[PDB]
Amino acid sequence: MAVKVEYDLKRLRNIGIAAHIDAGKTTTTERILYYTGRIHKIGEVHEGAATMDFMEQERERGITITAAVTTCFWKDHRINIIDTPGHVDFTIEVERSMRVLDGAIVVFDSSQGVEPQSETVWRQAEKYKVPRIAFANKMDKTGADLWLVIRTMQERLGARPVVMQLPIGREDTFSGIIDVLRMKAYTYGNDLGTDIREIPIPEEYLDQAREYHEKLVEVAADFDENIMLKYLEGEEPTEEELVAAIRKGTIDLKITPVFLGSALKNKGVQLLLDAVVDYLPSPLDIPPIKGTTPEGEVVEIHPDPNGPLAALAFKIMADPYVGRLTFIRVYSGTLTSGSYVYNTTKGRKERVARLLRMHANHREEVEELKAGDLGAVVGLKETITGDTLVGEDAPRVILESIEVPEPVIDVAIEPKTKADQEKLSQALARLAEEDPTFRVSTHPETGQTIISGMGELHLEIIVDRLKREFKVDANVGKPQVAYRETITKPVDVEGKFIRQTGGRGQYGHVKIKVEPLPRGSGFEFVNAIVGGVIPKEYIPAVQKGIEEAMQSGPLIGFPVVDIKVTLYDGSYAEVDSSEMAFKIAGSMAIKEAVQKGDPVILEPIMRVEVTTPEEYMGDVIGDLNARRGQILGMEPRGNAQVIRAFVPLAEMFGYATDLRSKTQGRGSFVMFFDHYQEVPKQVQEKLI
Repeated sequence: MAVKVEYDLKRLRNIGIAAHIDAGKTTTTERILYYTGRIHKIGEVHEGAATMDFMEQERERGITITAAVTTCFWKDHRINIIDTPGHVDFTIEVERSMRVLDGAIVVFDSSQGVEPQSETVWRQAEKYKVPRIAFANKMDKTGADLWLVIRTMQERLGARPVVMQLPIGREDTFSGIIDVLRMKAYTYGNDLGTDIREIPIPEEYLDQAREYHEKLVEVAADFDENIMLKYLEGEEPTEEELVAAIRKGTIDLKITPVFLGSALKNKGVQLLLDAVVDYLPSPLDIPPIKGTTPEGEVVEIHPDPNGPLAALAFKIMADPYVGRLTFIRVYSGTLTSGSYVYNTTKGRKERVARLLRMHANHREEVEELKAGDLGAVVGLKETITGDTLVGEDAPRVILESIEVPEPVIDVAIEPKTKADQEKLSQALARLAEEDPTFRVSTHPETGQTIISGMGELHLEIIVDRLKREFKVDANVGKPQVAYRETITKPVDVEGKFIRQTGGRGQYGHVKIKVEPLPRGSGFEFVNAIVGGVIPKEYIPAVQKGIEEAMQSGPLIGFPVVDIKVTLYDGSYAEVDSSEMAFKIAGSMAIKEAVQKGDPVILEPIMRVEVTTPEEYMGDVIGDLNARRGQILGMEPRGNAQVIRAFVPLAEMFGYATDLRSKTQGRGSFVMFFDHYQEVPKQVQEKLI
């Protein structure tokens, strides 16, 4: 539609943002919305629920978060800010977004470049197959070298930037834009110097431009055989042919545009918005597509709001103004205001008062929400994230199959006055819905939490969250190891218990041989007996006394596993003997035999296979030996070299920053616990 009900979505521009600053997204976004919408409110600097600790990091390294939805109009071209604000750690919503969006957009202040985190956002952009651009804004601000960013693209992805412009001046001197294919420039006036005068290209950029009209016809021939065939023929194709090809090519992600300039003093900006429309599409410029039913039919999701509804619920806040804003994305179908609207994976209609699209710090109210669209509901004052919704009219599609952040920094946690535990299970209950950047698990002995999460940065963001919202006090324990205890040498003992209680004497005597035994036996009892002496009558108790002194091991008192017990001798006489006496007598016997049979505690032993360069072996080898590594071989993976090793759990627990530092030369790694092995003995003895 070219009528509103659909048209805001039918001209929409799904952009997914990574940015640095100075220009960047957050430094730029409000007054550049002033330069075409003549208003605007962003709200990311700096927003809770967490961030006032790691706000400075957020800005450089992804960009600032909380601005995610925006609609604005250039000449009925609805020009849009859409999800993925900046986060590189929190990438459930990035995975959701790359399947949704069309433009993955890197913003610079022109002296910035491609970071680790930029590389990560390209891999995520890659995974769900988006077109992308870069724009070097603030070319009139120092350090501004376009060609390293071109160079780095050529280098880093091995691949094709495409030069969209030449500038006139650079870092310290920018003042005009050269179109390199139409071979002409435009210069930009004042403080508000969107004042354009179409000047020539000066000689100094003519040749790179000419190469580039040539490269831009070249590039155009790459998406339309008529332009190649005319190029081939001896025509050079014409602008319009090229304009039509570039759209084809861009939506097929066959290019990566690199732009420059400086929108800072308004310069040219309104006219640029027309190139957005030209080469990128709407989310309604795709058809009905498939998700699979609960009975296993592939099933039509409709990019066509007229069709079957399909929705994901992704973001819950509580509010004073509605009480509760519940943010939802519709994938297909039309959800209308003033109604009760359907959740399939709950099974119910809940009551919509108003339908809104929620921006950073503010609402805009709407009649309806459609196939590809997002917004916030008024009404529904308990409805939750993480259900899958399809309509009353729909087949029951799959919309969601996204992969989650995953850990590399482990923390055991303990609240301390128990009042901080009280407002901790509240704080944990909140963080548990909200945070896919950790993994939680319960030591249930204590009832304590052992978190693993998603990086130093993730743990910073937690910390950040803690200082703001939680108001909780806690002692964070170590990343820590599990045990077993065991005998190593066999030793041969006796147990006696002869004392009076209950009128008469109580008398237990047993003679055991206690041995090391292989695993998954647990206990093993051999009765050399042949009844009497250490008699059969008293055995289940006499075995019971061993069974309970297995549970306390003889080092720090952790369970002692797999030992072979041969019961051979003893004595008894009932008027003075008892089976419990015999139990206690058996109980006594063992502790000494296992102790003199040289016991040890066992710590969980990991097997690790690590992809590295092979002379990066001499980078890694001192860390690996400190980390107690024992090489099992060196095997290439992909292309690059996987060193195998066996490692006891306890030394790895610092790593995560150094970890992104260790993930070199087509880097990767796997890890599993395999078996227990013994804890360094001198240290071991200290724990007791």
